[PDB]
Amino acid sequence: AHHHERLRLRRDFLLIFKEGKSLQNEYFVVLFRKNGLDYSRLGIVVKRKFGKATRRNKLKRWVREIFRRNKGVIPKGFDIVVIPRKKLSEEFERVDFWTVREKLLNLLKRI
Ligand SMILES: O=C1c2ccccc2C(=O)c2c(O)c(O)cc(O)c21
Repeated sequence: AHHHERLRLRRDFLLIFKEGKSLQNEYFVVLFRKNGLDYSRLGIVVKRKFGKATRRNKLKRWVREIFRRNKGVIPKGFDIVVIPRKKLSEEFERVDFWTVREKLLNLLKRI
């Protein structure tokens, strides 16, 4: 079999929101639910208010990279939805990739 990491977000966002668990810090909410697979999958939901397209797309690239490159510390078998918060929006231009990575991994490790 091949390697997959993308979540069926349109299909499953409501399910994960309702039936999943959640963790949060000042920058992110993470929703997660067991997926019956031997790997975890990621969806990213960025509210329009987070910023214009370029900023939203940058956040998405960052989060995808963090998920892709740190699977050794991210529990397996979960569908995971990452939602950036207003405070991250407010501080986004003052923080770097590595700061965002620390804050996201802190949550993903606790699933
Ligand atoms: O979706 C959620 C969410 C879902 C389940 C539990 C808590 C939250 C939550 O606390 C939250 C925020 O604080 C926020 O600022 C934007 C959000 O989108 C959420």
